[PDB]
Amino acid sequence: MVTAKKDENFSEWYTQAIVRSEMIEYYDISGCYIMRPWAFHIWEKVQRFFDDEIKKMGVENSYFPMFVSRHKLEKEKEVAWVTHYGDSPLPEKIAIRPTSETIMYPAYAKWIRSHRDLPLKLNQWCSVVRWEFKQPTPFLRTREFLWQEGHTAHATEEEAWELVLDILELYRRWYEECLAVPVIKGEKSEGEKFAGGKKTTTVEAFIPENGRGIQAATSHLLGTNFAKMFEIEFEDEEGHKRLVHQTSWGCTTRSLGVMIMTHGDDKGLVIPPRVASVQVVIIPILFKDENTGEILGKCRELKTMLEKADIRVRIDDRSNYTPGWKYNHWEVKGVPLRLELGPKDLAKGTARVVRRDTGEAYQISWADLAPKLLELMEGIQRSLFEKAKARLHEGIEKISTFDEVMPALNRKHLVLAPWCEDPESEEQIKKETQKLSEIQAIEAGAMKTLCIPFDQPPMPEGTKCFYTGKPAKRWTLWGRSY
Amino acid sequence: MVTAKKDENFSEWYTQAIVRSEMIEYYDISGCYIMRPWAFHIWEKVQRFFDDEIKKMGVENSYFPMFVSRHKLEKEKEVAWVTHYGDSPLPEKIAIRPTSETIMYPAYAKWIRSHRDLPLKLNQWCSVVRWEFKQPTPFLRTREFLWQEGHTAHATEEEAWELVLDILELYRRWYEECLAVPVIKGEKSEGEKFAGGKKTTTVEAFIPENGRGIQAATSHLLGTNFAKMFEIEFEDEEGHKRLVHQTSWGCTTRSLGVMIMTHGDDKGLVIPPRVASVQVVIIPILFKDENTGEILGKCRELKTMLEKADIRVRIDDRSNYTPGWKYNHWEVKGVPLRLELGPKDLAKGTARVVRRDTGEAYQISWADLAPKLLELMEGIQRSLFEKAKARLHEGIEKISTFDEVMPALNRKHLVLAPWCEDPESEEQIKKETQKLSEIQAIEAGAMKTLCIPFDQPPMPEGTKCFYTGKPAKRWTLWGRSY
Ligand SMILES: Cc1cc(N2CC[C@@](CO)(C3CC3)C2=O)cc(C(=O)NCc2cc(F)cc(-c3cnn(C)c3)c2)n1
Ligand SMILES: Cc1cc(N2CC[C@@](CO)(C3CC3)C2=O)cc(C(=O)NCc2cc(F)cc(-c3cnn(C)c3)c2)n1
Ligand code: PRO
Ligand code: PRO
Ligand SMILES: O=S([O-])[O-]
Ligand SMILES: O=S([O-])[O-]
Ligand SMILES: [Cl-]
Ligand SMILES: [Cl-]
Ligand SMILES: [Cl-]
Ligand SMILES: [Cl-]
Ligand SMILES: [Cl-]
Ligand SMILES: [Cl-]
Ligand SMILES: [Cl-]
Ligand SMILES: [Cl-]
Ligand SMILES: [Cl-]
Ligand SMILES: [Cl-]
Ligand SMILES: [Cl-]
Ligand SMILES: [Cl-]
Ligand SMILES: [Cl-]
Ligand SMILES: [Cl-]
Ligand SMILES: [Cl-]
Ligand SMILES: [Cl-]
Ligand SMILES: [Cl-]
Ligand SMILES: [Cl-]
Ligand SMILES: [Cl-]
Ligand SMILES: [Cl-]
Ligand SMILES: [Cl-]
Ligand SMILES: [Cl-]
Ligand code: NA
Ligand code: NA
Repeated sequence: MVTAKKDENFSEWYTQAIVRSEMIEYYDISGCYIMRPWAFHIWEKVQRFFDDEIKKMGVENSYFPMFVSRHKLEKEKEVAWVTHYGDSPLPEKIAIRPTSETIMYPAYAKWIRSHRDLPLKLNQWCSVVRWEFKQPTPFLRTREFLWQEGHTAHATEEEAWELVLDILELYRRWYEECLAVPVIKGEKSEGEKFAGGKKTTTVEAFIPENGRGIQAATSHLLGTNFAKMFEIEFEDEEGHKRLVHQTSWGCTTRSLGVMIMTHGDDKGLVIPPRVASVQVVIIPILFKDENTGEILGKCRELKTMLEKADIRVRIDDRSNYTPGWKYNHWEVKGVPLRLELGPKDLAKGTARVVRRDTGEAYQISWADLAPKLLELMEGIQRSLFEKAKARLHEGIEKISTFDEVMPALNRKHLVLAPWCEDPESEEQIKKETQKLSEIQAIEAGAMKTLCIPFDQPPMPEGTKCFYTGKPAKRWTLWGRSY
Repeated sequence: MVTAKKDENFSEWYTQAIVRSEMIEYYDISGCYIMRPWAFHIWEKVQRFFDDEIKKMGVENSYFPMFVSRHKLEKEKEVAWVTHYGDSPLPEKIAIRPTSETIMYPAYAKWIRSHRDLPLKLNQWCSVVRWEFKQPTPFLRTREFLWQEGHTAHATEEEAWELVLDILELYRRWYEECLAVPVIKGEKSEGEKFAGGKKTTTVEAFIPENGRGIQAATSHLLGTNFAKMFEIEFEDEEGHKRLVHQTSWGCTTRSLGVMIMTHGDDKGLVIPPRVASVQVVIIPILFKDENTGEILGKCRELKTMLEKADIRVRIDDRSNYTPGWKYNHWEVKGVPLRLELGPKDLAKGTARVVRRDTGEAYQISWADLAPKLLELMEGIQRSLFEKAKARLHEGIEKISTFDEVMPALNRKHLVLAPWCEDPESEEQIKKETQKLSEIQAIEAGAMKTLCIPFDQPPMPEGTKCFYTGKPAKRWTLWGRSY
């Protein structure tokens, strides 16, 4: 049973919800967590979705080593260094991948010779290690995390860019379609883009309870920069060697954290039906003074009937726990639909169904069960999305000048402001908002750009930048961030 | 095009077959290889097979960290040690997992409380690192390898043992059913079993060209030994705490290497149809003086028709390569069936189909194509298995005394001998066969137990051990090994 309230101590609530639902286990090496099956099933589901999608684009899976030489890694210049095999020292220390550009792109340079070798599209599912000495957050910021990283190479910048955008659309569907989390597509500022890339696009999500934006996933136009560092060139049909144009793109188990925080409530997790490993839990009522065999046999029949409609069903027929215990047990784990069946329902040929998001209950004839539940699941999914979408739009203030920033941040909101996109102005804004935040804390940090949204509201003609007074260039989404 | 002959220089042949088919790429850190998509597709296929199978047994996937503390790892006492994060030294060095017993079993000890928590069945797909200073072999012996490792805990030894055996049967199907490689189920000797386990079972495969057995996969009865080291105990319904009985079991991309060596020929790879990512390659003949649009449209029709029968088809319609080039290109990559379509076939409403294993050609009406190809693929699969099975049984000599050992080993054969199973005798046999091998080499190493087969031939009553003269206990399979 969860006891911390989501709107009071968000940290403790989140810890309780992910521990008591058996999603996370702690580990003696700080910054790493055990991902138990209840969470891993959701990861498997979104991984299957995305893997199918990119296979339709011709992307193929592969596996590159987890180690990279100091030489290949410093060819492009929080990295963990292997230095010893038990007793023996290594002749040269090797790094564990924080990302695989420097591991893969030498191979790319060998494999790409002609324009007929392009496009080259590879992906891998693995973990990477980014070893920060700061305190971790389960799912959101961990020292090891599972991800996928795709890396493509094209004959033209425009083809590479169209791919960047197609992948960003897949990430939007990953979050919005599967996880029911609303996100904002945008471009990262020059100061925040991937090191060595040309243009970094992102989908951004929002955590209302602490007011923070989080980078949900990233799709980079690398252009020819990595091609120059690794000499990845192809021949046209005329014989002139030309640099390939590259992309890389990544998304991680951070997505699970974002789903939990988005949909959970004071009773615990709420899993969108499209990724719940158990969509319907069947709880028979098991009075001592009843035909228990009949009740359980009807539960098995209903399970078969629902699974023919591709509904994922579990029966909890344990005699040693009361139905109230089971109600709370599966609410904590976030199963979206609970189906109750006792002697009265049997005599009436109906079932009682309770939805996890609102607690609304329905009485459904057995004949109508599968089509009704299907409808109900799509209604839960959509409702989880729309409410989250509402909380997103309520969390964003459109402003015009800088003294509107601090009030908006004290309301745990993001700000959408006309910006000149000068990089020096961004670092000045970060340091001033941090100092203003510290001074406020004394009476009881920093705001950064999150993204330059693709969906730009109207820009009146003479509009000026909210911090420098110079001509505004575009609306930019700022806030505190993970 | 492959140029080394499989029966002459096996090493060079194997290197050519896996490089020229685009399965492997080399890497600047010795002992690690890049797994390119042509190989990774096969890994994905066998992973899907095994994952589905163990999900039917109630095993669930998870993910534990790749790091383990020195303390937890030396709790049970080729390990790579992380000692630094860039500049900063680690307070205590951490190891990269060579296996995950010491990572997972503390969590098990926390999670298991009551008999109602058992059985606990977890699996993970990841890589591990076993850092030997010896020279690697692609797929077979690498310093990093992808695998799966499953770890279960049960209330009784007999339940754990039945699980060990069920998994070993899945490994037999992994090799024999999917990869068409024949294997021998057996028990490992006391000297060769998993450190700290009670009984190690294995499936063993055989490489005729060098005479070597290889441990294809492993399923361990751990018993209560790890339960004692990690204090994993459960309460019965009476309240007495009792040690759980455990298993662990593993299988790796070594399986791909074994498939390559088993089925390949002088032209390159031969991929069993059940794991070929391309089962049928359609090669249109494209004379300049023909209706090319018609020919290609019929190839697309045939592709659609075959894929409705769940056949995996690729069309190679590249105009810049001759059909002879394409024939060799897809033979090298081991596609099992090639389908040729030109103007004459079109006018006759037939197609020409050539099978990769024997080169036999067929003329098939379009209407019969899908059922005929299905039949053909099952005939290739079975034939690849049966011939490999024949080469296995020809590679094993049943012997009765020790001076039959060296002749049998010089024929690149394994030996099946009555053994007393004394462990000291095994190490004596290893050292004597090694010395005999070295002395023979001078005129131009060691034989170990491979397994004690489940399928025991008859044991005449007074039979004596082939090395010590004492009463034989069981027939044991010995040979040189990887
Ligand atoms: C799960 C995850 C995802 C991503 N990222 C980054 C890339 C991206 C973005 O979309 C996606 C792959 C492309 C993503 O998901 C980055 C990290 C991460 O930086 N981990 C290290 C770490 C450990 C730690 F204990 C503490 C902190 C820490 C504490 N305070 N601060 C400011 C940091 C950081 N972790
Ligand atoms: C792919 C793979 C599989 C397995 N194993 C072991 C377990 C098993 C068996 O079934 C399965 C998981 C349970 C399996 O597949 C073990 C290795 C391995 O020992 N790697 C290290 C290494 C690297 C290296 F460069 C050279 C050598 C080397 C050279 N000479 N010698 C005598 C060794 C060894 N590698
Ligand atoms: O780490 C990143 O952000 C990029 C995208 C995935 C691979 N490298
Ligand atoms: O390494 C091994 O042999 C066992 C089985 C997989 C996990 N540990
Ligand atoms: O465990 S998988 O996602 O690499
Ligand atoms: O790449 S997967 O097999 O962990
Ligand atoms: Cl938090
Ligand atoms: Cl999987
Ligand atoms: Cl652009
Ligand atoms: Cl949507
Ligand atoms: Cl970034
Ligand atoms: Cl249950
Ligand atoms: Cl209760
Ligand atoms: Cl009821
Ligand atoms: Cl509720
Ligand atoms: Cl755009
Ligand atoms: Cl917006
Ligand atoms: Cl070899
Ligand atoms: Cl996959
Ligand atoms: Cl036994
Ligand atoms: Cl078989
Ligand atoms: Cl072993
Ligand atoms: Cl092709
Ligand atoms: Cl040729
Ligand atoms: Cl022909
Ligand atoms: Cl042939
Ligand atoms: Cl047995
Ligand atoms: Cl045998
Ligand atoms: Na303006
Ligand atoms: Na005997």
